[PDB]
Amino acid sequence: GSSGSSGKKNPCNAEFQNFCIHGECKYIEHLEAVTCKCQQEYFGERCGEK
Repeated sequence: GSSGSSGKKNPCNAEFQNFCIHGECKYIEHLEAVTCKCQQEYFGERCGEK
């Protein structure tokens, strides 16, 4: 239809806030799945270890 962003909010800071310890979080829409990017120092899924 048309635009109309109604209340924008990501699960990265709603429910999965306690997931991405140290890293950039990006909720995937096309896949409806949340992920946690780990920097060079960090690794894994949550990216808690560096």
